[PDB]
Amino acid sequence: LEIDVKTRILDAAADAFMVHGFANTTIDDIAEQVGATKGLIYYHFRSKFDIFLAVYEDGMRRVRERVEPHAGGAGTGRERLVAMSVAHLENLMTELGYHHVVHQGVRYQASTALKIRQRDALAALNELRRDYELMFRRVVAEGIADGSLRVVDEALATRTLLSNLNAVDMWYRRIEGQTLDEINELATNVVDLLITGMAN
Amino acid sequence: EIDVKTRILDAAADAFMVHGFANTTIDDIAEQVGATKGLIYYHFRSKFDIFLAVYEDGMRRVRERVEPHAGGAGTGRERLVAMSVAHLENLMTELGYHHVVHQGSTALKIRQRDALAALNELRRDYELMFRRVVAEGIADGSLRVVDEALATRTLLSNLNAVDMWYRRIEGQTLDEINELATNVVDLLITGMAN
Repeated sequence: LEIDVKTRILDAAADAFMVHGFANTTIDDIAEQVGATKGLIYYHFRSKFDIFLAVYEDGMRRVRERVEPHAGGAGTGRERLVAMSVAHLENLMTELGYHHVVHQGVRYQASTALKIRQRDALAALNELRRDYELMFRRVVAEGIADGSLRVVDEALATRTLLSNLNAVDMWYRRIEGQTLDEINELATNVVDLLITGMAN
Repeated sequence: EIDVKTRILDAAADAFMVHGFANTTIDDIAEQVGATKGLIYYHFRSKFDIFLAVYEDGMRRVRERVEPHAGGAGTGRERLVAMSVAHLENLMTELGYHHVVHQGSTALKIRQRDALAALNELRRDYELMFRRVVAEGIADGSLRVVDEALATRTLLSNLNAVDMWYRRIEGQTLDEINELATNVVDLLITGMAN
């Protein structure tokens, strides 16, 4: 279809919003990375910003589907959280472009020079932000009640967990370029350190 | 302790963090510093070279804070948590400088980059000071037999990550921050699941 020609734009922007950043990237930069005119780019997206919201949209959606299915597993909460976290990681190791461009907005928060339709849309994705972290909070108390899990502040570890989770995109920047199997091994081992602990 | 160079450094580190480095300029720096337009330029070559100063200044600060906590006569688990607590208190109280120590496309000169290489060594050594502690920590049986490079790496970025949900929370007293960084450490190293 033409979903073929739009995703190329959003993949390109996802990988161009990263090295340069939004404020330091223009439509043309996308046009050059994609090898396409600047007219059709504006044909599919009415704004230099609207494009970013779409890569945002896809970034959650893509993760939104991938990690949700582990909302029920074989073990207690501990065993539920490990697999879903492993997904979130391997996801972000190949979805990397779309995932840097879902937490970037914090750098554009204060200025917030924006249209009034984009204010509603972006916030609509902000309250949708809360959904994903709540999903990760829920699988926690399932193991805490079972005792197979340690116990710590539920308003802290979720912040600490998601943060420790996405903290790895500030060290995988010059590490990309391997097999998706080799990404899964790390996604497993790292969730081990963050979950099963580094002490005895 | 009103000092001119340092106040220029904080105004920069502040703007450098919240305002994008790209979209935070010397003029942008001037408005929050209350200094003359060319005053900044008197001691600092260019926007970048302030970054060198601010990076270097707040970089060696954290190292002084945490080093005393690597030379204790204890185990890997308890000293590493000790150092990581100082890491977080540095981060929570020095958030502008601390984020800018790993915040670096522009037309850069070799000399301003040579210092950047010098800075990067400091960053690679503070972290290695964290790697050595874990090396004993699993050599002494108080820590899981976990891959060394990754465990030190994960913890370190785990501490540097407490900034992005903390930049909108920083108003509390040091009594709170010391009581906070400790919990932020426990599930960082101890983990969970019994």
